[PDB]
Amino acid sequence: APGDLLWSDEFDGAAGSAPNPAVWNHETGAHGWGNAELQNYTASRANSALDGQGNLVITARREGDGSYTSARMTTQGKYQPQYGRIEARIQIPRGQGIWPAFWMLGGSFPGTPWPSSGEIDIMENVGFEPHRVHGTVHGPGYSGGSGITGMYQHPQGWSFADTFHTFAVDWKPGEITWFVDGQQFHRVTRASVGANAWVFDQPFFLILNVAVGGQWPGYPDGTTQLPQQMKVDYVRVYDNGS
Ligand SMILES: [Ca+2]
Repeated sequence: APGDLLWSDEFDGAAGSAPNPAVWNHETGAHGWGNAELQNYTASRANSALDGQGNLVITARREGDGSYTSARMTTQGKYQPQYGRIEARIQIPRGQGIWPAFWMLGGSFPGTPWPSSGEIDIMENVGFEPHRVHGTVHGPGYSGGSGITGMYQHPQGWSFADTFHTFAVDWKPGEITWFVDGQQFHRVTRASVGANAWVFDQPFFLILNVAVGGQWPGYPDGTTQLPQQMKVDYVRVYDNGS
């Protein structure tokens, strides 16, 4: 039935546990991420672990050698949904240069290169916009600066980093609609990509990360307070009649 929970990671477990490897991969390294990002993604529990309170915590840190570490976790090859309401409940980090995201890449990536394999950004935030999040799709002929994007601001001039909020896409054949705290803020359909190919009617895998630095967010400054935590209470996929 519509609204049935089809799949989830609720991040149950004791404080200091690793994320479940049957669900998540850790991407690693400080190269190739594009966007002039600074962070070195690691598989260390210093950058991703459960908190014992039912949350995944991804932590961006500055190391003694001046490098920044964080985590970038994906479900590639482990869980690849096609359609559904894809929702995470997240308390995002804050501060200049911090760039948290919950997003998806097409299952055919990288054999089908980006952006032909598709990318759906469910939530992105940049530190200089504590009251805003963005949702975007990238596809062939509509990618990068030409990604089809929308923005949601607030609540009541408040910072998203203050507490948990929900971020979702209601994803069906030929349509994606974005919701923050159950409120619509963006929508894209086969009809809005012009004469370009629609690449979203296929399985995608899920990604959670916190970047440090980038062309969009800019870079840490003297006000940036590290370490910063992104806390994720759950990632869920609900039946939506697809
Ligand atoms: Ca939980």
